[PDB]
Amino acid sequence: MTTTMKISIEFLEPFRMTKWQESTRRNKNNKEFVRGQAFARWHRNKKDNTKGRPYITGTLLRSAVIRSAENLLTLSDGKISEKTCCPGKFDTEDKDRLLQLRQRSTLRWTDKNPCPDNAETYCPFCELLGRSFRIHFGNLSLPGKPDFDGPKAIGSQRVLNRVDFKSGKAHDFFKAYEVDHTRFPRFEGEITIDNKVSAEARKLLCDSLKFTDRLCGALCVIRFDNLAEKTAEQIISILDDNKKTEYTRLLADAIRSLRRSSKLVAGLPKDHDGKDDHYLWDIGTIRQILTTSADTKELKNAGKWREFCEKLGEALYLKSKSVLKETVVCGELVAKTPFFFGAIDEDAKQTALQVLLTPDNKYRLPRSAVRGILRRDLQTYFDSPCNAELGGRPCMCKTCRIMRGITVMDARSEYNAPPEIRHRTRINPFTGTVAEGALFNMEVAPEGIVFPFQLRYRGSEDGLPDALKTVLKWWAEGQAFMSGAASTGKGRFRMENAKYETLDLSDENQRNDYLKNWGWRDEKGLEELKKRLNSGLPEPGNYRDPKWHEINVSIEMASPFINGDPIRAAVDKRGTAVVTFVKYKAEGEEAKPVCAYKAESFRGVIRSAVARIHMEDGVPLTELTHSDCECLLCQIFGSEYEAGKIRFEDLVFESDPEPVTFDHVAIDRFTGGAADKKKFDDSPLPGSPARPLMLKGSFWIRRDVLEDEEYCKALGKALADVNNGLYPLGGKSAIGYGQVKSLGIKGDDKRISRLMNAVPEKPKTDAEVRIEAEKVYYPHYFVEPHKKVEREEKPCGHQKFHEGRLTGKIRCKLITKTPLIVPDTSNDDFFRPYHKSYAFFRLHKQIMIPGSELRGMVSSVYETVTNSCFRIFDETKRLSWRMDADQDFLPGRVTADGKHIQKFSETEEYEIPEKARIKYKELLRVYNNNPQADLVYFKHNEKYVEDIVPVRISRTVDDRMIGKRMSADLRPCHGGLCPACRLFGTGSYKGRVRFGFASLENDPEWLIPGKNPGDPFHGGPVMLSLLERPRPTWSIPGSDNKFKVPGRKFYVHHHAWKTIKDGNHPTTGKAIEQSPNNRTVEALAGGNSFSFEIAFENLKEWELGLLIHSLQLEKGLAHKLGMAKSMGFGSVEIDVESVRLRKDWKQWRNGNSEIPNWLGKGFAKLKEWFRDELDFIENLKKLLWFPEGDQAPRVCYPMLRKKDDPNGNSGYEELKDGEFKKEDRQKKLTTPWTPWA
RNA sequence: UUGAUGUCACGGAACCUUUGUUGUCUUCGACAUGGGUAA
Ligand SMILES: [Zn+2]
Ligand SMILES: [Zn+2]
Ligand SMILES: [Zn+2]
Ligand SMILES: [Zn+2]
Repeated sequence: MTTTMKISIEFLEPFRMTKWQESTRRNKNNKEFVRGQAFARWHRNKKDNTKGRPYITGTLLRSAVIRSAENLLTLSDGKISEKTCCPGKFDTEDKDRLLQLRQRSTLRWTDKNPCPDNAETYCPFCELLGRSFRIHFGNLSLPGKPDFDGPKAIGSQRVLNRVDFKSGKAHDFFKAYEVDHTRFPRFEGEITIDNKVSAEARKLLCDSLKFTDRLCGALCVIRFDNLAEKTAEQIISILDDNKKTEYTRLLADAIRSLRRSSKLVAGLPKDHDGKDDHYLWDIGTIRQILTTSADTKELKNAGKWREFCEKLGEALYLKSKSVLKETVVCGELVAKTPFFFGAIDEDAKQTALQVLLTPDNKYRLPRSAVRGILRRDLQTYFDSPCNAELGGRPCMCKTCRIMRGITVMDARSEYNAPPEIRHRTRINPFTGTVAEGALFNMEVAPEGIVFPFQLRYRGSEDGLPDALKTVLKWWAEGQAFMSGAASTGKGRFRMENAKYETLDLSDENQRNDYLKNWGWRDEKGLEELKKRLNSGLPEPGNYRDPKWHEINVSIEMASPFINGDPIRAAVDKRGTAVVTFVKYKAEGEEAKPVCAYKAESFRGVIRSAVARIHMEDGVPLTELTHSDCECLLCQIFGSEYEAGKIRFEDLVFESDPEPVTFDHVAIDRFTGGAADKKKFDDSPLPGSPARPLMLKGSFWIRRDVLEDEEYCKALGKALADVNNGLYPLGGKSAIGYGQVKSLGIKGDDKRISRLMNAVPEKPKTDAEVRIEAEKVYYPHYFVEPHKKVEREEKPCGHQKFHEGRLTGKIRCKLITKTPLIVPDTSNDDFFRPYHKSYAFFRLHKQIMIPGSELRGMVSSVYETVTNSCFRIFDETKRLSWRMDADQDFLPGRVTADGKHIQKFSETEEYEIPEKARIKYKELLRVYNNNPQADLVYFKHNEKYVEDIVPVRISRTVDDRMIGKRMSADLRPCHGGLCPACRLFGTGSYKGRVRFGFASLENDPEWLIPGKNPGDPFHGGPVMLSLLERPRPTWSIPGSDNKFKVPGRKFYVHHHAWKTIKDGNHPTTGKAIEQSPNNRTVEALAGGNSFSFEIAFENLKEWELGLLIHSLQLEKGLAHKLGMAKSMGFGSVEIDVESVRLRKDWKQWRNGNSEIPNWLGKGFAKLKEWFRDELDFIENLKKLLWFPEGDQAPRVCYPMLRKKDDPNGNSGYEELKDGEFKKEDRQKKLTTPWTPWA
């Protein structure tokens, strides 16, 4: 009868399945069909659509139970007392008809001859298998006969590889369908019986079923008995209405990043002023839509929220386009590093690579990866690469012999959360900028997750084997690099709390109980095993060292550190443009922000450092296509056709720092004020010499590489180069961030660390100016550049140090003459417990100057001393001019569209052009939005209209833009390059100089004593005047084309800080009254020393001389630096103290005596380009000339009305004649030190 | 819908290769007004 055993196969792993195939190709010839003879199959009731159920064939169960019977009869006794068994009568009538044949070898427990053909009850194994369609039948299927859309709907497809042991690159791969058991746990089937077999037959069937470990290709317990497309349309319609489609991908990334929880939408970043006009979240608005969607009653589940956000991001991205023993070893796999497993899918096109997430949004540890890693470890221990191929016969090598009885169980995590995302970019060596389209990201799991693990080895020897003992010892030590991206650094599992128990041998009592109780492989079975397991681990019988030696690193940084993360900047509470990289761990269902440095960035820096120094055959080794070759760099690091030998790891900080906000502003080189654009800000981590950041971490090296000679020589050379401060870490190195002091190496056994470890007087001035004792001098004057430039030579690359080039470091000292100010611009109420108050810069209670300000100060001097393009300039500004009553405007009206305007007689039509509309549009732009706050009139020549104005007299509008004034040569070079852009760099071309922060050498000084003479750590307040906007309209008198931009703007040096110190106006002599616009700040007394360093790379002989000349200038001339330079606050002079170069990785040289050759040869290059041009060089020296003794100039800004300041000051009302004219403003400001009075 | 006297798929790691890097001194002085005049 039908012994209907509804054998619920409670899988502990996702069982596998095959894609459906039509009956036409259902034959032995089909490769996919013959391959998929051991997995499940998808039955389709109707072929029009993919509706159906999964089915299971009973032949697979028959094969599995027959194999179990083979093993059990081999193990237990060899022969039963009641009846004697045989090895098994196996024969084929025809080989072709059989789809597959047992190509392995059976067991030989008995040598008794094959049974007679003509017999009925002659041995148990034969009478079970047949030869006497009446025993098994059987088809397992889903419970209740459900219906589903299809195999893709109920599960998913995953792809498996075959990695060669030697190279590492996979050769061939295949796909299969996997289905989880969390919602499909049970299966229902039946097994028949003739009611003829003996009791031992049923006993063999039952205990063989209990003994089976893997069925349907998975370890298991064989237990017998809308409203999103509309949202996407709304967002894309808002973007189309507001245009600016370039931000679609950025918005997609930002809105996909909000899948953590619904609480982050409320705390989205705000405007700089705290308003609600963010440039992305208020483009419409989108913020209101997000808030009211988050407040919806249905979208309260975290799962619903995250999947809705994912759907929105995905749709928006697409729119944008014999003695036998057993062992029960267990343990816990604590993850000490992020891990990644390839589960690439097609739905999430935004992210190329995705981790293997379970259907319940939890992480998975597939058995394939574990088995592959075990294969790698055992093969590299035995030193016998298994060169077997698919099919044939199972090779009898030691590795396969050991692995023919190894099983490992799948595991699942518990930290259910959306995985974080990590970016990656490529760098072009010849330009130092990201390549086109080299922007991609991969999704990575968090760190600090526990995975249960259980190993069941069914051996045939006494105890565990020595190879497996050594492998487990290595794993417990923490040498188990399991997950992928091991070259990057991801994946490192340490077996914690190892606790094993060698179960037994092929006995008849404890083995019988083990068989009786299902082998304790279920959850409760695992519990009552763990209650009796014994701690410890067996010792190795013959220990072998691992092939991966650990190296420690201790990097010390003495400056702020920054690592970019643009996507994370769109969700932080503060609206900062650039923020440091942050990683999240798993601290018990918590995500603490942990600051770290990207292992990818560190690996890239090391790779570039080792690449730049070596020389293969005269080529730089960077421009080589590589591909297939045997370079040293390829051999060490790896290429597309070979795995690497070095693995890096993330570096963390040995402190608890918190970010500090800095922000910069660009300055136009002609107006002297802010250039608008965007006040970009950054939040670099804090770091100072007093409390330097201690970066600590460790990377791994292969033992063969360490033992090799040339490889360790290359590594030592690269480490020495990094230690010499030539490859700063992090980003924004051109400002001063990411400077490195030292790099110690330990644990290398003294194999790599062994390789690594009269200033000429300045010249005298020659300029001469005549300062009067009564004349009043204007604050700022203009310097005119040359007509043309020398934008001819091609810039040098960054592939390798070429012959005749120079590289090193420069030390200098800065001493202030006049009072210096560097406001914080962070806290507005420091002195004031409305009015604004600021103090001097402070990082760690150690006052210093930022390096970017010095960068700008010296870059301006270089750009003016050698003619070059205006690097920062605004070329979109229309200038109006309020005209006077000297004109011939005619009346008219604008009502008839198409017919344009018409004339009037009292107090036959003219067409209007389209350009005239633009002038009217901008005319009513600050007419209403003034700071100090349809009948029309038109013009004509014969049929055109020149200008259109509302009122009888108003401001004439300029036709050509401001940018079309100066010559084409001086216009900015956005992308051969002018000499200034060659050195400091460009948006496309990286620079070749680096600056750094300043620091003190003596105790501080202050202009005024503090509120209480308690300590010198703080200064006192001083009242400033009113700082007011510049206006180019004064420099450009009118609309005539003859007027053009004169050049650059500079402030002369004078002594007016005395007047500001006490309550006297710089001009009218009155006291400064309290008001919301006035300013109060701190001040340092003149005479404070400072010190800072400059680095350089790949400089010509003449270029280096110019930079030193452009930096120090010469005694008697000083730069200008600080706040409120109009009133003469802050003058600094740079004095060189040491110049160092480098000749080789081992040898450095103090080239202190060679500077006269460079300085002398610097002017030689000037004669080559410009022969007789010296006025613009001489004019610069006149502007920066310092007031010597008893030559105090009088500098002030005159006011409007002469009646004001009755001392005799002439105001601007009557200054527009005699002294200044309409046609003399440009030339009057040409000569420096020209008194207006 | 499994078709019987043979399935080591417990015969296979989405594995390999790429620095969110570059370019910006928290800087700062001149007017604003529409008519007046006017048949
Ligand atoms: Zn037999
Ligand atoms: Zn083998
Ligand atoms: Zn190569
Ligand atoms: Zn240029």
